[PDB]
Amino acid sequence: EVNSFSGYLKLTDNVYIKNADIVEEAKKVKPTVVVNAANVYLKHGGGVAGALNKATNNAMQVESDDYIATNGPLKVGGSCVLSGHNLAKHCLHVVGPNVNKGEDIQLLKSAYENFNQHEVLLAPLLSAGIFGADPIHSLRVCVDTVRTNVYLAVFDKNLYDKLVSSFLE
Ligand SMILES: CC(C)[C@H](Nc1ncnc2[nH]c(-c3cnc(N4CC(O)C4)nc3)cc12)c1ccc2c(c1)S(=O)(=O)CCC2
Repeated sequence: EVNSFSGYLKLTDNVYIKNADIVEEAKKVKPTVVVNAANVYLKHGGGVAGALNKATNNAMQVESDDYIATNGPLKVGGSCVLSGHNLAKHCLHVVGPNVNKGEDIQLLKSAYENFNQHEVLLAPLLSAGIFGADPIHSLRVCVDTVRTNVYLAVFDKNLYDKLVSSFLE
């Protein structure tokens, strides 16, 4: 079955959310697109990006280095489409702003706008965790910006509950 997402809560007509590890979701669902929470040089050193790269047994990092050699780094708010490897048909590498490193939070809208080139995506909550954005604000920008069908995997039950309660106010 194609894009067999299970156990998500529908927030709006095109945004769904689950308390889940994006890596485990990608292995089970094998979505058409999985979103990576990338940086501009596609160095998948830890967090979500490191976990997705490790699940490809480093094939994602080798492919990423070859893309950067030929094309140069991405811009903050930008993206590129590369292979999904064993996780998906394609991986959409999206660079959200890292507010802990001084990048502008307004670029989070540009980051989510990349999702609209793909009909169905499995994605993390951009710029959350160690990128420093307020995760409730990231969900609001997602809901207001994405018009295609997005399935958000948030690997923390405490944050999942706060996000759903924030949305349903
Ligand atoms: C908010 C937080 C709960 C969320 N975390 C996540 N959300 C969804 N799926 C996830 N899988 C993992 C994971 C991590 N490590 C291992 N590992 C196997 C072993 O080698 C370590 N496996 C899976 C974490 C994760 C989140 C969302 C966005 C961002 C971050 C974190 S970040 O990575 O801090 C910076 C980039 C933006």
